[PDB]
Amino acid sequence: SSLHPSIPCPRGHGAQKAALVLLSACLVTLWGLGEPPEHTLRYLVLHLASLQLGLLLNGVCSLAEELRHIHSRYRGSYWRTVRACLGCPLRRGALLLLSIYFYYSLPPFTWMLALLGLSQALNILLGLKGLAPAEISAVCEKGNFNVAHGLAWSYYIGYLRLILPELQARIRTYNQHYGAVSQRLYILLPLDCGVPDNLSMADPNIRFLDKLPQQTGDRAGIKDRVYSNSIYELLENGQRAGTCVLEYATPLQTLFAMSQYSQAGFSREDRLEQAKLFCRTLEDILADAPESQNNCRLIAYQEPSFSLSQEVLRHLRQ
Amino acid sequence: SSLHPSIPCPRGHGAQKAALVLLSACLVTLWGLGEPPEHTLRYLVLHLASLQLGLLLNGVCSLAEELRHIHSRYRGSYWRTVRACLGCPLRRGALLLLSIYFYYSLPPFTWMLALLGLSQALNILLGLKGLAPAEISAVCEKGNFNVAHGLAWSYYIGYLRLILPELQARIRTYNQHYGAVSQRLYILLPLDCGVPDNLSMADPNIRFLDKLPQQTGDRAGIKDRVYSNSIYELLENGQRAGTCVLEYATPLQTLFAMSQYSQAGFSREDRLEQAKLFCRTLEDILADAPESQNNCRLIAYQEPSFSLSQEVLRHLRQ
Amino acid sequence: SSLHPSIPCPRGHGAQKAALVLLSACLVTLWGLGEPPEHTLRYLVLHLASLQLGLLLNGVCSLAEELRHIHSRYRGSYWRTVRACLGCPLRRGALLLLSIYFYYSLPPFTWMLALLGLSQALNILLGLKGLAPAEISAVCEKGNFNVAHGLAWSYYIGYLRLILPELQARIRTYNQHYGAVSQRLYILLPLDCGVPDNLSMADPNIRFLDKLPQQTGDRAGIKDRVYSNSIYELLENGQRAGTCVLEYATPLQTLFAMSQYSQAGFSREDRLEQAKLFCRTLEDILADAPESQNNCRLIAYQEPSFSLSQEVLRHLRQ
Amino acid sequence: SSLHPSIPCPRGHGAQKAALVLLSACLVTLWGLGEPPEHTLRYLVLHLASLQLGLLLNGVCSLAEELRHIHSRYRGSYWRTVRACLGCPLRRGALLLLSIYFYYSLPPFTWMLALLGLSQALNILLGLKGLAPAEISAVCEKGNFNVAHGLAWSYYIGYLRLILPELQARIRTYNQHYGAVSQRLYILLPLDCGVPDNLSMADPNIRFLDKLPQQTGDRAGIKDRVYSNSIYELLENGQRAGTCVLEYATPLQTLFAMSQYSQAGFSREDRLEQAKLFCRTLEDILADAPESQNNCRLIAYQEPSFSLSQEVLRHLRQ
Ligand SMILES: CCCCCCCC/C=C\CCCCCCCC(=O)OC[C@H](COP(=O)(O)O[C@@H]1[C@H](O)[C@H](OP(=O)(O)O)[C@@H](O)[C@H](OP(=O)(O)O)[C@H]1O)OC(=O)CCCCCCC/C=C\CCCCCCCC
Ligand SMILES: CCCCCCCC/C=C\CCCCCCCC(=O)OC[C@H](COP(=O)(O)O[C@@H]1[C@H](O)[C@H](OP(=O)(O)O)[C@@H](O)[C@H](OP(=O)(O)O)[C@H]1O)OC(=O)CCCCCCC/C=C\CCCCCCCC
Ligand SMILES: Nc1nc(=O)c2ncn([C@@H]3O[C@@H]4COP(=O)(O)O[C@H]5[C@@H](O)[C@H](n6cnc7c(N)ncnc76)O[C@@H]5COP(=O)(O)O[C@@H]3[C@@H]4O)c2[nH]1
Ligand SMILES: Nc1nc(=O)c2ncn([C@@H]3O[C@@H]4COP(=O)(O)O[C@H]5[C@@H](O)[C@H](n6cnc7c(N)ncnc76)O[C@@H]5COP(=O)(O)O[C@@H]3[C@@H]4O)c2[nH]1
Ligand SMILES: CC(C)CCC[C@@H](C)[C@H]1CC[C@H]2[C@@H]3CC=C4C[C@@H](OC(=O)CCC(=O)O)CC[C@]4(C)[C@H]3CC[C@]12C
Ligand SMILES: CC(C)CCC[C@@H](C)[C@H]1CC[C@H]2[C@@H]3CC=C4C[C@@H](OC(=O)CCC(=O)O)CC[C@]4(C)[C@H]3CC[C@]12C
Ligand SMILES: COc1cc(C(=O)O)ccc1NCc1ccc(C2(C(C)(C)C)OCC(C)(C)CO2)cc1
Ligand SMILES: COc1cc(C(=O)O)ccc1NCc1ccc(C2(C(C)(C)C)OCC(C)(C)CO2)cc1
Repeated sequence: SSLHPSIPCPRGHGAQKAALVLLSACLVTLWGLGEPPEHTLRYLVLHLASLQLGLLLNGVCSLAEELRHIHSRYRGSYWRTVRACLGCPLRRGALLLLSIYFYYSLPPFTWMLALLGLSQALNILLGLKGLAPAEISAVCEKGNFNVAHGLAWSYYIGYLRLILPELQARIRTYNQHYGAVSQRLYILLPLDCGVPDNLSMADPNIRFLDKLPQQTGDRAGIKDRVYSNSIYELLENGQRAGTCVLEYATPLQTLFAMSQYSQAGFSREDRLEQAKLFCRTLEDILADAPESQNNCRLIAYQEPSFSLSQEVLRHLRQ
Repeated sequence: SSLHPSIPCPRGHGAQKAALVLLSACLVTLWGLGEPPEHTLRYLVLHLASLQLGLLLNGVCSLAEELRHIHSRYRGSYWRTVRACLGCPLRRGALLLLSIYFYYSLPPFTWMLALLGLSQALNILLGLKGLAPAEISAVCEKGNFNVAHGLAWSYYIGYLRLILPELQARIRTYNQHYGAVSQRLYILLPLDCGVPDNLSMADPNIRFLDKLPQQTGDRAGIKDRVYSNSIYELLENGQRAGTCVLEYATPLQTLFAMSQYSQAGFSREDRLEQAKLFCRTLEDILADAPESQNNCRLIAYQEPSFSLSQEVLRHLRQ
Repeated sequence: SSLHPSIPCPRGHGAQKAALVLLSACLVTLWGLGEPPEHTLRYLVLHLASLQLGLLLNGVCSLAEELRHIHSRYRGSYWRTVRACLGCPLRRGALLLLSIYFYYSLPPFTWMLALLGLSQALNILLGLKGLAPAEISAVCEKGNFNVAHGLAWSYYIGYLRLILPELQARIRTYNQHYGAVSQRLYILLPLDCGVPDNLSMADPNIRFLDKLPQQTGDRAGIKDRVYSNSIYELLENGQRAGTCVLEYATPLQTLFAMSQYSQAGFSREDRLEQAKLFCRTLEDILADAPESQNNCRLIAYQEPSFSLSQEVLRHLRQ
Repeated sequence: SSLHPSIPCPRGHGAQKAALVLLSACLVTLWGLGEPPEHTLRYLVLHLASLQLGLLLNGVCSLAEELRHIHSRYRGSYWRTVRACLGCPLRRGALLLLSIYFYYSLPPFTWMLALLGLSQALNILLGLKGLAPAEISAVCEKGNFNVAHGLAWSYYIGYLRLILPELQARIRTYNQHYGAVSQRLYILLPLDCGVPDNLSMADPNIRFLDKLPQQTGDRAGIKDRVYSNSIYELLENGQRAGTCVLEYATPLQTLFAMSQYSQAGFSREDRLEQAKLFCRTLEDILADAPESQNNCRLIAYQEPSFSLSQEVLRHLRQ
């Protein structure tokens, strides 16, 4: 993650290592207590059986609702709703049968089932089924259940994938008729999601020079949809120090606008997290993208002091 | 919903009602079993205490990993990492104190703790904590952890919010300078996400007529970014029956492309679900949007024969 | 409430009457059970003592926080913080002393205090101190803890109190030089808080004619602050049917804007409730206001079908 | 805070920490009292059951009144009225079922129910359910049930959001057409709410210099509504030391007037608290407002001698 240190790296296997350490410590503790391994095995199996029964009860409770979306969300099939509510029915049934066998056999069952159902219903009604923020974040990053993922893939598929391949040609054509601009598209990634319309307001050293040859193409029923890129001059000590195609990442603006609107259910901490996730996902996409043949550079910064023109000049000279 | 029957409606309280029924049934069962209610209370409290201890152990395991992201996700505060892993530390600490006071004092604590830690470690190591698809979907829709949410908000914020307010003026200008175009933007929402770049390549009856005057505005460091719309003619039995500003929703293309790129981690079924969610979110946004003063229409359709021209004509003649 | 039937009337004494009925029924039930009145009195006094002790504990818990705002919110006085946390200290102390005396005397106390403290701490930590929506609404309306109250009083104090007294003069001056406008200012109160800028868009029968003589006045450091009122023509059957000074209530727009922004913590149901409360409060203000000498009329409507021009014409002719 | 030390900061978790300390102390006390923990659990559960029954009775009493507003506040749905009076009916019903199962079955239910109903009726009839001032303030600030909140959002939405973006242009125009006015709007926030209409009547050193070009725009059915600002000169020891666009915050006047009108139900202490809350809310709004690109300053002051001119000059020379 060379963009900015504030970008979090993907979660690793620290939880599994801590779980292994905990398992070893618990085995050592059980050994020290002197309790026989048979009692430990029996009670552990009973605990796992109770967990499976709770899973079944919660799955039935969730099925009560999911059967209302059977046609809209599950193609009108009960089997798919069951599979979504409680995982694979075969595995769940096997585990439930084993639980019943090893509970009724190993040193009442209807009372235990009633108690577990009462506890599960209490958790459901009191809203105790909530998941911790870290668990939610891990699940979303694993399954890519993030707005930033879609925003990055739309920025690449919709704009970069169609602009980077035909950027050096435009820059050349511009140079032949004029200008000493670089041969890359520079994208600004403010982690604060500011994204002003005119760069001069962000830093008066950014001075617009002129446009590149517009790129026209049919897009989703829009005839001759136009892509335009502006050439900007970076000044140092009052004179010209650079000239480049510079632009802000548009999706970040959307993120900022999603935090303002209440209907979006989007907060400012969520805004920062999703901005950093967008930057990381975009960096990941461009690395394995044949379109980005070194034709683009990403500049991510966290506004503390500094100068945006200085950032661009440092990324240009170096 | 109104866009299409296949659009799922937001989840309700069916699970809570099922939980209440289950709680009543369990209470009746315990009443009929003739067991001491005080024993029932003791064992329910013990079960909840065991759940709290398991939560603590899993939170420690997750903290072992989150502490590696203390400076990138939590701004260097150990309090924030603990809060993310264990929820509100005050509430969890109080629950742990109660669980210890009651388990260590009601009719060995260390052995139970070791067994619970062993079970939690086994669940973590073997990956048994995975949420069911329905639970993940409910969590994502409650917290809006979905790509479609961001895509819809980007479409409204970046395109519609700037186009619709200044749409009637362009239509009037074109009508004075040129046929009888319907004064509304008709947005096509193919749920299959099969968005061709040319409508005439989808259904021959739809034919490109002309283009509205371009709308230019500054956007995120790009000077005079141009938005263009296209007026099409609807050939009913070979004769122009109506004209409208027609276009597909661009974000759906991304959903189709994300389902084609492996690095996106996006499935076809996930693509369809996110398309339906995008349509629902866009409808909700435009319902409360002051910009949509009857300035746009959403046309959601699913191809089972089917003719897009008939859909557009039906939504026009209305 | 002649404005609109949807405007809720102020809460009455239904709760007190229901409480009296409940008290009578409970006395009848106690009489039927045959239990002696002395036991009832003793246990009722003990229950009230427990309630007082819980109040004291919650007050101490709240004091732990309020002492942090002693200087900012309580003028640096501990007595005021105590008075705010637990009401009048004299009454609270007397009730606590009576509780102690009638608990230790009437057929352990430290154990009971420990149990009550545990319960109060559990309620505080688990967030069980929440108040029901109806109770919150009643408390806010009693104490006028509503945004609509302030908005109505600002609309009256800031605009109407300075405009209505000098409205007939402006209308006269306008008529002498021209126009057959009425002699009152008509204010639109959409309960949906739509409030478009141009009335013609709301209903094309509303046609602006010309302005009234602007009213200038120094206001909070603004020299020659200007108040302008627009004259509008109401058409019926294509011809002129009325002419009046017509305008929307500006605060409603703010309410609508408060529901859009997430930082406002304002929902759409809150928007409707506060719009109706604003209308009721404004109606109450004008009735007892010498400034409103029949110089203004309020038109509140709920957009279902109907015509705003028809509403204004009906309020004019009748 | 930064505007003024007297501005209270938002309430934190001090009450929860105090509750946790109290819970620990009560657990230690019960441990030292040598009482059966099972008895402690039984009696705690009984106390919570009694609280739930009291909640049910009070909810019935409040429902008796709310059913009169079923069509004006709850759209004719008895479910909504019940939900408002009793919270989530499913959760409350489950809690009631548990309370009945445990009170009627643990070591007479009807007599306790009658006693609890009698106590609740006595509390309702005698008005003993009044929340303490600190609790009411915390609830109002958590739910933003305050007039100052609406006043601040109206000030930002109606005036600043439309003035600041188009403020530098007017200042530049005046500078070209006329002295060296500071390029920022300086807003005075007198916490005493003593807002005179003329600054020169407050401190002679502040003297009216000129007016900026008027800014006209359509607003809620009013054509060409004009916003005007005034440039003042700051006479330090009789010589112009600085110039700025200065003005009081108009809403504070309303707060002063509301404290003068009896029908407003607004007190002087409430006025001061709401003024401080208004300043805090305005600061928070402008912190995250993209319009405030260093285009305004908030000057909050309290008169203990004191000179406004010195305050303005100090905030200018900075
Ligand atoms: C001495 C001890 C005494 C004990 C005291 C006992 C009684 C005390 C109190 C209260 C009793 C409540 C009476 C209910 C009357 C409603 C009848 C009706 O008629 O209601 C029925 C209603 C049909 O309506 P509907 O057709 O409109 O369906 C709507 C749909 O549900 C919504 O779904 P969702 O809310 O988003 O999940 C959707 O959203 C909405 O649509 P939209 O959003 O557009 O409005 C509509 O479709 O539901 C049902 O049939 C299902 C209910 C049947 C199962 C019951 C749930 C579990 C509860 C209790 C059973 C266990 C027993 C324990 C009871 C605990 C109490 C202590
Ligand atoms: C076999 C059984 C074993 C049992 C297991 C026991 C241990 C298990 C687990 C965890 C132990 C936690 C270690 C805490 C380390 C923090 C030290 C520190 O150093 O923390 C101290 C910290 C000072 O910091 P600070 O100067 O920054 O003050 C901030 C202020 O509080 C914020 O106020 P607020 O949050 O809006 O309320 C404000 O907002 C913020 O400002 P800003 O917002 O700008 O950031 C700052 O001013 O607070 C304090 O001194 C007060 C804390 C002292 C009283 C303790 C609260 C009650 C808790 C426990 C006592 C009962 C015992 C039961 C424990 C239950 C556990 C089972
Ligand atoms: N039908 C249609 N005609 C248009 O002119 C248009 N312009 C934008 N959009 C769509 O609105 C949404 C908002 O775009 P945003 O700028 O926030 O992200 C955009 C933006 O960051 C970038 N991008 C796309 N087109 C341009 C462009 N012409 N110029 C600069 N950047 C662009 O790549 C992202 C995805 O664009 P599309 O995925 O093809 O559809 C967009 C998008 O879904 C349009 N849709
Ligand atoms: N300093 C200053 N100069 C101005 O030109 C100005 N214009 C508005 N405001 C303040 O912004 C806020 C928003 O006003 P809103 O229109 O939403 O409610 C306004 C509006 O409904 C009505 N009103 C006040 N002035 C006018 C006016 N000139 N024209 C029409 N309606 C007006 O009465 C309400 C209270 O106004 P003020 O309480 O005097 O201060 C306002 C207000 O605090 C101004 N403040
Ligand atoms: C863990 C549980 C079982 C017991 C914890 C009890 C206390 C020790 C807690 C309760 C309130 C906590 C405080 C609440 C809020 C803050 C502010 C927080 O802010 C910062 O200074 C850093 C924040 C950041 O960098 O984002 C630092 C931790 C602190 C002092 C916390 C420290 C620990 C406290 C005192
Ligand atoms: C009261 C407690 C103790 C038990 C209640 C259990 C059920 C009978 C509840 C749970 C969910 C409830 C439903 C949830 C939502 C709705 C939608 C609601 O919407 C409307 O049709 C009217 C809404 C309006 O007019 O605003 C009408 C009530 C109803 C059917 C409710 C009826 C009663 C239900 C089934
Ligand atoms: C919203 O409040 C909750 C939040 C959370 C969470 O944050 O996970 C969990 C549970 C919550 N409330 C339900 C509940 C709380 C406490 C108890 C209790 C008693 C106090 C009955 C004596 O039983 C035993 C115990 C040791 C487990 C804890 O104490 C039972 C049930
Ligand atoms: C979100 O959790 C809560 C919500 C609310 C609310 O909304 O009013 C209140 C309480 C909530 N949790 C705390 C809690 C404590 C105890 C019980 C319980 C047992 C489940 C012990 C068996 O004992 C006392 C009881 C019989 C009265 C009900 O059951 C339940 C819950």
